[PDB]
Amino acid sequence: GSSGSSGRQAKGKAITKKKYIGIRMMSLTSSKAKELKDRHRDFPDVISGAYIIEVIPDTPAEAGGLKENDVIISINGQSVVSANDVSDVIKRESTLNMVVRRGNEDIMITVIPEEIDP
Repeated sequence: GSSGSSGRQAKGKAITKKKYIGIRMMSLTSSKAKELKDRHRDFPDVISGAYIIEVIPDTPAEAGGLKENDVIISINGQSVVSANDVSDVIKRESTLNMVVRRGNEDIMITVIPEEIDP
């Protein structure tokens, strides 16, 4: 079930390259999270981070551990509070030491994002 229309990111111009791991996420809100839990018992005891809506297959993120309905609380030893922040570490650092909460504990997700042209 789609959420709506969102055709952001247009043909721009950059100098450096960007990494990719085939993953879709949406800006998590205090109101969205509070409802995500009550609506999804599977949801952890968190409400601040990057919410994964779908992880494209054949990607370094799908095999790493990042699964659908996930919430990143920290990456590379740095706590995140925005899906835009977790995406930065992808191009910032070569490795991706994410930490998502599964079941009732914290699990590390090592992903190797490849540097692709702009």
